[PDB]
Amino acid sequence: TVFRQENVDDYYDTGEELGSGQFAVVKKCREKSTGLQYAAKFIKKRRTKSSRRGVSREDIEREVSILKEIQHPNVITLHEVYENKTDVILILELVAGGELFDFLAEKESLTEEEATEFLKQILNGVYYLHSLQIAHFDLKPENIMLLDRNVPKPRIKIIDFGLAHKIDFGNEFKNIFGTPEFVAPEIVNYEPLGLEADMWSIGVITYILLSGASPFLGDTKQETLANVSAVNYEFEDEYFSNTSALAKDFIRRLLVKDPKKRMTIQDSLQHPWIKP
Repeated sequence: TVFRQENVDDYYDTGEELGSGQFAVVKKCREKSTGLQYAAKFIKKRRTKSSRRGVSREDIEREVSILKEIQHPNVITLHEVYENKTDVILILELVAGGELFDFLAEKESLTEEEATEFLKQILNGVYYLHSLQIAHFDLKPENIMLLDRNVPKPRIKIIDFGLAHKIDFGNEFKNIFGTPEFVAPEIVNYEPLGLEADMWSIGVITYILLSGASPFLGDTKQETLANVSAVNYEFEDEYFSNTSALAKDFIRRLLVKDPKKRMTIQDSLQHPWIKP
């Protein structure tokens, strides 16, 4: 449905360009009556119902109507929608932590204890969703973001609800894409689904977040996939020596071919490794 059709300019004053994908750019921005620094996202549509550059309405209003439903901690929220001829601009809850994967970057990995702290953040963030029949599918380092790269202990967020889809029932359509290094087998092999899939991304992240070494990535695109499909991980010595067998067990049960036979949030949010 319609959102807002005017010139945000008379209401929002943009600024720095945070990030720009393939059909969008992220720019900070204040308001007129709040000074509440935000950042409108504009995603490039398609001139004609057959363009090759940008994205169609269905996906927009979709990512919108899927977002416009949320409200929870580690997951960005939605303020309003501002639409103009060229694009639909997402007035997202301003974030700036960027890639946790980066903040700690200079620091290779972390420390299991300090580690899980972050693990246990998304695990909680994804959860809310799961029980809401809305997997993400895109859960990848690159999306993970902190709310202040400065606060002593950071509170991450969740975004990029592109693949995200109501798994209520859904005419789980559109296929569309995923990244050659983290999509769950099912994706690699004729598009299944599942929030049980989100716990595959997550089983991944939790292994990288503590090792600085992708498990499947290969020299080439296709060649990698050849790695997910089969699920052929390996704890690298020089890369894991200082790792808790327990810690291991975790990720391990997360990199399993048959979905059902793979863990899930609930279970996962109680694994001995996450024993508060």
